Amino acid sequence: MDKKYSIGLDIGTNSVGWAVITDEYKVPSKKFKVLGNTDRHSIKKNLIGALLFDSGETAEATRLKRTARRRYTRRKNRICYLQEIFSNEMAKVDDSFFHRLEESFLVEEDKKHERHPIFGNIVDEVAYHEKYPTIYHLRKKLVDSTDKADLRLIYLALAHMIKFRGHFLIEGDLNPDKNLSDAILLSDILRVNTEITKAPLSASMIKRYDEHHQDLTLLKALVRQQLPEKYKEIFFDQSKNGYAGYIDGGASQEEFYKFIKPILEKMDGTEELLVKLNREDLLRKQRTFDNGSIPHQIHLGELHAILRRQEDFYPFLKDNREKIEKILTFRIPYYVGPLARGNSRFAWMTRKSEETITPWNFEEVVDKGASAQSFIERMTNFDKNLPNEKVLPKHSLLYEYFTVYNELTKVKYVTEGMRKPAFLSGEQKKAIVDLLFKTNRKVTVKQLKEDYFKKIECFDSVEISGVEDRFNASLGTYHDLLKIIKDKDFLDNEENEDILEDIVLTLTLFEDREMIEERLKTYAHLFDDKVMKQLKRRRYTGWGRLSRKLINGIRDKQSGKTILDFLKSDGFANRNFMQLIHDDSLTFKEDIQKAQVSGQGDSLHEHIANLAGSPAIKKGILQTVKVVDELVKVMGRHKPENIVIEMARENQTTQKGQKNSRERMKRIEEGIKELGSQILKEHPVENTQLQNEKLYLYYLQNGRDMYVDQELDINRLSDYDVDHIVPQSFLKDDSIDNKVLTRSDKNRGKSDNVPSEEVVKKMKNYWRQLLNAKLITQRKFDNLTKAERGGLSELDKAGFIKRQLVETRQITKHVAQILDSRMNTKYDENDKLIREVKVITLKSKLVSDFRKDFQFYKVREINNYHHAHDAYLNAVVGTALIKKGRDFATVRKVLSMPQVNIVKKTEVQTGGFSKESILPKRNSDKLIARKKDWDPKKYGGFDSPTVAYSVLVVAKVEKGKSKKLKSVKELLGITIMERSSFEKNPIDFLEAKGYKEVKKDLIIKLPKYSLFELENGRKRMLASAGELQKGNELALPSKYVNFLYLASHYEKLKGSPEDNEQKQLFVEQHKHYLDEIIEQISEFSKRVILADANLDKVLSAYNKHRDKPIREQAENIIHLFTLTNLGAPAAFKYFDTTIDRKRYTSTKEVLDATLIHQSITGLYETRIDLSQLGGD
DNA sequence: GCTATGAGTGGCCCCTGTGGAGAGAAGCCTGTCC
DNA sequence: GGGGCCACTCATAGC
RNA sequence: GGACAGGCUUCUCUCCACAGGUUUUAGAGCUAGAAAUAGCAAGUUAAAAUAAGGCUAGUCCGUUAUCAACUUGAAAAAGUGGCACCGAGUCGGUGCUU
Repeated sequence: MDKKYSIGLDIGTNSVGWAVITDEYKVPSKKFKVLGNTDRHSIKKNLIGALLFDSGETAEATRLKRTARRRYTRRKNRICYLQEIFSNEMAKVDDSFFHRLEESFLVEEDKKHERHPIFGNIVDEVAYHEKYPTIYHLRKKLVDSTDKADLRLIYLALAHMIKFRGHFLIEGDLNPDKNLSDAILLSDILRVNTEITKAPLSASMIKRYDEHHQDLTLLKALVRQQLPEKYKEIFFDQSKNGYAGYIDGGASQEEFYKFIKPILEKMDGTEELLVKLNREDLLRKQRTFDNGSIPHQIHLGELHAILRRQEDFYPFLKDNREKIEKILTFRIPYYVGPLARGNSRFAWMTRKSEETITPWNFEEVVDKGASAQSFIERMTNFDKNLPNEKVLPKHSLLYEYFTVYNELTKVKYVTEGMRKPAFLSGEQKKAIVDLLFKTNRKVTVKQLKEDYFKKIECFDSVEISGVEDRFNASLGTYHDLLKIIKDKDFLDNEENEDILEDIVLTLTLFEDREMIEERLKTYAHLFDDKVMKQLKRRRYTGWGRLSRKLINGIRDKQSGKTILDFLKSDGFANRNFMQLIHDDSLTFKEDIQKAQVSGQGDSLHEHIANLAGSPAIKKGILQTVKVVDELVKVMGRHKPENIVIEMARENQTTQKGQKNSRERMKRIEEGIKELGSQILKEHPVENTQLQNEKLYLYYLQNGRDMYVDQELDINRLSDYDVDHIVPQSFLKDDSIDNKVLTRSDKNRGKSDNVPSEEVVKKMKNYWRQLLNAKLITQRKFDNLTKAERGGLSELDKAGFIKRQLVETRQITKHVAQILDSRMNTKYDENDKLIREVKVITLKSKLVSDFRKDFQFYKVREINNYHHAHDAYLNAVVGTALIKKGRDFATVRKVLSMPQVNIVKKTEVQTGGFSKESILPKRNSDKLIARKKDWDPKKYGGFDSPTVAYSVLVVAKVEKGKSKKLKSVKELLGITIMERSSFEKNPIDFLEAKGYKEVKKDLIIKLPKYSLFELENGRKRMLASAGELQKGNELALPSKYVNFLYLASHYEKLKGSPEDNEQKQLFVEQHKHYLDEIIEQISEFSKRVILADANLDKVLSAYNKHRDKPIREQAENIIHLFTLTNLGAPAAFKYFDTTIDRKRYTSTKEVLDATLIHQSITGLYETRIDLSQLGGD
């Protein structure tokens, strides 16, 4: 008798529940064979459990770091090119100069040439540093002076300019000598410069340096006169935030101003210093974060001026001037991609010739057009119905016609005397299109009634059905082409359809003017110069969903018509796109079926990866599938009858749906009208322009920045910045409310912090005005008020985010269809899939209601059994709905079961080698060198490697000064950086670490969260080489859970008042349960936790607060289970008492433990005794 | 009489800010079809 | 959030 | 249940760039004092690296994803574990079979 059974499943981002039930809703228990060398040959367990694993992580960090690596490599390349140019002349004056520069980072002892880099001797080096305190002084000297300087100084200037060439955010040239705004923008870049020089930036920096010196001297004198006691603190203590820290220490400028402001108020004669302090300009450094606004053209001008001045003495400079200028100016275009030779998975460049690509010959080697085409196409989707065909651009003329005709396909018109609404003829539709769609960018119902029915067809009153106040489709591309070309018959000619489609595709693909001009040069014979130039400026983005071959490429074998041909006119049928593709009277459906490529199916891994979502949900799907397969294997390979899955999606109010559906432009108009401001009056704007986030945020700001009281400029939004109210490190939120447009320097000044208190105070009134305007969300107000609320907190950083609930939805039906594919595969006599297994979807509301109605509450903070219980309830509810005392008793018995299978999936750690910060030199063996030849003692380096996994080693170690051999048995941690060498040859790596006579056969691969068992059932999981985590699970009787739930929401119960009072009475009567809960926690702790100090602290705190109100008792006790929870220990707050985490910092006890390897469900076990291995 | 050492406990530390270009998916809301 | 690290203290083992 | 059409919201992938920060070294510290130390002077810049490196030698690649254990496998992958009943503190006992 094949016992009928069903499987229930719950899927989350971190948990996967599984449950097996019979038709009587009982959970069967089976005896399972146990492998290994232990005595326990057979173990009985129940068929219920849940799997826990680490969350998946996105690739954003990897992409960012790859981009950074590429930037560093290319910058090094540019420096190498400059050195290549200079080598011939530099060798004649100083052969060792470049070696001195290259090895300058090394200590004195390891340097081969003389220690002073610039001149190799003390006198000239000192003289140079005295004459030129900053490199910008040297730059100005070279720009203005007309005398021949040393070549080495010229090299330093050129290299410094190249290595910090600045941004390319502005196109074209920005040299004032349109001129008025040019000079204004230059004054914006650099402020106040009286003398006319070709290097204004250097003059500005020198002026800043001199202001620094004068203010430093004045402050020194004032402090020494008035505050003698605090002089040493300000000028000697590097640990504080004073001037010493601002210079020698890591103190930021903001902290320096914060530390220095109160002292300035305490002294006289500090007025101007305070005024400059209000402008963030006192004692300001030169190399600062404000320089990010400097355009590269300024450095280009300075470079060109210096080269022009010195080219009269060194001919090679004059010959190579253009090369040097291009080195600064050249960059690889974004559509080109990396210049890889085929060996890179991220690259797509097509190379014309096998020469080495250089900045001087880039044009001759790289096919810009083909590269751009490949870049655009490889990310677009293929047509679903025609897999081998690319989709058309969303602005295609043919696609727009298709949309218009499809919308007009089902329009029904009712006139006087007509009994039923009527379909439009092909002639009628063509006339309507010609009369209105080619004349108006948007067509409304009123416009149609006035212009076509009443004027042309002469119908006085007409009733229109199926269209609401306007037709969705619009011929905007046609209007733009009519505006530009101004030749209507050229647009109307069908022989130009190929040419027009090619034009539209060209305009969609490319954004560089040069490429567009190059491609249109073939068609320049048909249009004048002005028309050709105008077309170069039009741009389109986006793509459609159907291919040209689908709409007007394939023809019906019987009539010769395409789908578009049918849509234009099909007689009384008036069949739409869906009807035509589902029409059995045409060959189109046969073409669809034939085009279905029965190609090599994606593997389970690949099929899961091809879904759209976070890779975490992909990992969840893969784990669920393997769980299902193993469960099927357990029951004798008999397929289950039913599978139940759960999603936690919660529906939303409709009126919110329509108010979102309203275009943002209308709601901005309403907000401005409530305000009454004239910003839209001065600058009217259209919704498709609001489609860009930049201009939309600018309008939301109403031209006024939240952070600084300053007027935004419409033409400067590109240079402007948007910064998140909450930094990305604390929490990731790209929502519009978190996004706020801000002045650039103000943004870059405020980093990794919430807005400061005083800015909030000064802009609070304006923020309330905005909130009354409703242009701002209350959530964004909450973000702006974090300083009042207390800033960032640990609790807000980690929590169950809403985004996981989004990840759960229809990706859950995706895993459902994946299971459907495998479970039902047999085809019947008619080649129809035989659905032997049903896929069931139920919403979490049903199960939550079942729980609330029948007192089966769940409290997540107690243990991990809740996932398994939810899966069991899902299965029960699904089976019941497709299909009382005995069932309810069975449910209560199941929910009270003490044995539940909880398994933590073992994972090999990967990722970064260690912490990214570099620490100063010190005498410790735990530092790792940044380079092969750089001694960590003399150079410092990285710290705290992340252990990939641990291995058990039995060998002998030469210990003591006597070098005597001693048999040892311990855990050795393999770093990720050493993983390759260890896996290449374990024996060699172990010998290198100092182990001798290693028994290779005893090596056991122990990944993270590996499980060990001890006496009395105490369990531990291997967290790393030297730290463990709690591995046991607390089983609590259900009545205590129910009592705790009731007490927790004592004043928050959601039920009938009589039921609320009954539950209150039940809570009052069973108050003695609290002591039982405490005693059970105490017993569990004394047995498996071993936290005697923490347990005594908790117990003492309990009796002290024994008289507190019951609800607070419940809130505190629920927090108390964090002591006994699975995983790493965590700190928690019990009333006002704080308990530190108890960390198990020694792993010696598990060397004599019983190692357990658990299957993906844990039903199979393999136990190995470690006491018998490596016996002394 | 001195030293090496294992063992534990308490507290602190964790690289960052952005600009531009494109593509895609998924939730809702309206209308039409299978 | 959580593993790593260092200063500090003590208790014991061996000589 | 699915697809196209219009509006809004949220997130994912790829590329091109900028500004920093950190680290070592160079920028003769002076005076009195054996030294401990005290006083004074100065403080802004610079070079190089920015995951160890790898061979496929590119102006490329190196932090995503995958993985219980045993056998066959380079890997992917394939195979490897009785049942029924009475019970229940992390699972026990009871009866048949290999």
